Amino acid sequence: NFVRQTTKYWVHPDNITELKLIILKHLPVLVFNTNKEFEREDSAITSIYFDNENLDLYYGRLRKDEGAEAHRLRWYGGMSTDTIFVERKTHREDWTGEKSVKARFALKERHVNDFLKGKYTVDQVFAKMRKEGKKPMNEIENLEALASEIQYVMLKKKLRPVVRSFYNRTAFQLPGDARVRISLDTELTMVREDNFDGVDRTHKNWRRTDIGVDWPFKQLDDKDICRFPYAVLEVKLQTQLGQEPPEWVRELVGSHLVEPVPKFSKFIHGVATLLNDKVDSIPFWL
Repeated sequence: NFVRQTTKYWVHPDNITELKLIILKHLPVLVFNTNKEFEREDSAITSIYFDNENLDLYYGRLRKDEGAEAHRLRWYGGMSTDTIFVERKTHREDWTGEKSVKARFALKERHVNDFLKGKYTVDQVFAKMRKEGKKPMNEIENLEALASEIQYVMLKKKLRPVVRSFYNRTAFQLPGDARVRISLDTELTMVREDNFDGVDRTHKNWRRTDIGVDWPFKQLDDKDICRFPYAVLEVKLQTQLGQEPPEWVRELVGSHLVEPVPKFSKFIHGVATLLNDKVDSIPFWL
């Protein structure tokens, strides 16, 4: 068997370029988008984290409660991106024997709003997919179940867009080797998406329209945005017992280039920052 593990660090802007080369020395970039020709913005990742007036989800993730869910809508690339991923992270304590999970399904941007409000049913979302005998049956059911469970808590717990997480991501990995997988997130940004202010920043839809992927979004009030000082490095290892992680990774991770901040969260940070007034619990990194 083998052991998995991941660590998150902060990287000062001055060290980014150096760090980036050291990584590339051993780990070529993962393209992941081999189909549509190269685009500048193809490295962008935006995620609208959902939560309610009580920040139930926030505290759940903060404390890492058994079963604590995080709900976000994510799109890869520029604003001309149509496919929208409805993702849910579910934390599970170790004593459960199970391990935390991330699951998602795809929606066309058209139907996003209608789905969050219940006007667009799970039946409709996947009717287009059931029509194609391609996807395995039990595999479609799980996607339908997931879509249902999401639409459920999205309504029962009265969730809404609360905080946006934007950043450019670069991933690294030697093909056919999973011993080490790295990702480097730059120009990280959190912007308010809520209305706990009287201000309707979303104007009744799942995402702000006054912005897109135009970093560093200067048209935003300082009160609505948090330009994150550092880049975020995440190293994900997988080691067969009796074997070691590549000496260069150990060496790099222990260097002055990085600054370990395990269990750091773009979502938790963004909320704790932009909405400090109404939170009574705060992360360790501040």
